Amino acid sequence: STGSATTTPIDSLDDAYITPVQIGTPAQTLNLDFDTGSSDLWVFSSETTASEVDGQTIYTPSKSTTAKLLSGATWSISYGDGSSSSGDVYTDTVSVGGLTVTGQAVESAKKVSSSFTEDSTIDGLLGLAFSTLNTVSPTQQKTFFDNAKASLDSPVFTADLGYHAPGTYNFGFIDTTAYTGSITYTAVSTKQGFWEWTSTGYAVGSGTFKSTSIDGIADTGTTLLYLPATVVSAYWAQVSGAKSSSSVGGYVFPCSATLPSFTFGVGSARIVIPGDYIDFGPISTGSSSCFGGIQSSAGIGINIFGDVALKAAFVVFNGATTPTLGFASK
Repeated sequence: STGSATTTPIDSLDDAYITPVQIGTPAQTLNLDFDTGSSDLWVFSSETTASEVDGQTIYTPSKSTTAKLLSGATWSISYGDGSSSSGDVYTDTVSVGGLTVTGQAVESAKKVSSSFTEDSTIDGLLGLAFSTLNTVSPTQQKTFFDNAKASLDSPVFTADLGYHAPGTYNFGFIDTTAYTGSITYTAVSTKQGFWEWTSTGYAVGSGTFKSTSIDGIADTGTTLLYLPATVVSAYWAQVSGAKSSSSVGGYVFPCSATLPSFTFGVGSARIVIPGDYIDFGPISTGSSSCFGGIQSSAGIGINIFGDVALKAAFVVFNGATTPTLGFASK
């Protein structure tokens, strides 16, 4: 089997991407944030505290003939941005892009933090990291990908995120029309439960490439590119008037600037992030200070190749017995 679904930016900045997902019988379609940095499929639901729902579409298990309470199971998750959610668990039929899993754990939120409530466009998350990170207790549950894997034509999924445009998540096949050149594969460590890999270095603009190992994670659920302070300082030093602002919470730059590109290494291959991908616009409405898309990972404890980096590539998440990542230009 295979599946193929379009993923759409939630706003004009590409702050996140939503993908429609069918849950239950008859189908209830929710727009979920596919997150390769976490391993819970959770949804706004009929159980979510009413004051914490503001415009999201909810899952109502009582209206699904295939829903079953997973008796005794609870979940609770905290993300890198300080957001959180928790609740109870149903099993139900879940389909993505024509690919169906029966008996998927659907984590029903009883509580969500303010950042979730305030984002009316995201109806929940679909985690695509390794199932060792799943938070369901007392019986840990599998991700949608792990449950689908054995049925797929190939044990893979791909992320093809757009810049200010829709893109695609595919499951079970590699669309050879969706990228240019060849795919470079690189090793993955699953030790922390992430798609963790080592970049071979970087360049700023037309500058020379610096060969240096940068361990980090491929995380579709993180907007920006978080790298070591040395790398980030070297990038922003090439932008007149850029500075790190403790008041704003990262590097800012004059909105009048033209940003340089940023290149990262994948083995001997190179992925180029155009400068425009690194512009996250005014810090507040009407400001002439703009927020940067490359930020320091200092104090986060991991480097994160978030959407800024991933949307410059066609990315293969190879879930074979020995997992690997692949990157191609596009």
